[PDB]
Amino acid sequence: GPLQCHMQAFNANIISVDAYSANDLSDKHAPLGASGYFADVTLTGKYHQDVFDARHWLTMRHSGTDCRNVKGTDSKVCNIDYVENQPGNSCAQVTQRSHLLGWSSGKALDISATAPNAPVHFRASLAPSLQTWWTGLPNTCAVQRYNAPHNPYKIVTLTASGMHTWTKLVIMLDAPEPSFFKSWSCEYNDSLSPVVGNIQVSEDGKTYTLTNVKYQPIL
Repeated sequence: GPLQCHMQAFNANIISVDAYSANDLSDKHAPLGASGYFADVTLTGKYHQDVFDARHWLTMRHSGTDCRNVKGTDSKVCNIDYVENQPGNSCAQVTQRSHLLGWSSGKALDISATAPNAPVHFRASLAPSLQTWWTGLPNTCAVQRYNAPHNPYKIVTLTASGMHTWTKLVIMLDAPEPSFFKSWSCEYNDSLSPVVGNIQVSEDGKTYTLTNVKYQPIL
């Protein structure tokens, strides 16, 4: 399968994640209707070799194709009226899966091949009073809330099926954990390998910031 890498908090909980996903998954030379690569930033409560085996997961997925070619976006592409279907388009969508509550596809944002080349900004943020997670793409229509899980999110997983860069990842904890820095580990596929441009930590030890997380082919 695709490459999955994760960092894991043990006593602290993850309370916020922003991810900036580079626009590099689509192919402007492909025929209409073809798919490209995809990349996810996923939150879970327990460790899993394949994060999507988890009984409950919340993912922020970037797909290298028009949303019309992504199954489960029907009637959920909130900017469908403004983006003509075109080769080189991309799609951004939040999805929560739960073995108890079901498969809940969030709103999807279509991205034009003619739009300025810029990273896609995903955010998932806990509202502790509301006991819900704000999710989606800030300053766009593709936004919704999800109820917090019984087991709070403690693991963030980055998955990609091909070469991809997350230009920026900001993870925030409800309490400091120095071990979070070194919890980085992958389920390797001997096909892609990771490299991180830079990792920083805030003064209070709450906010970890990764710069230029790149999955690239080994051979």
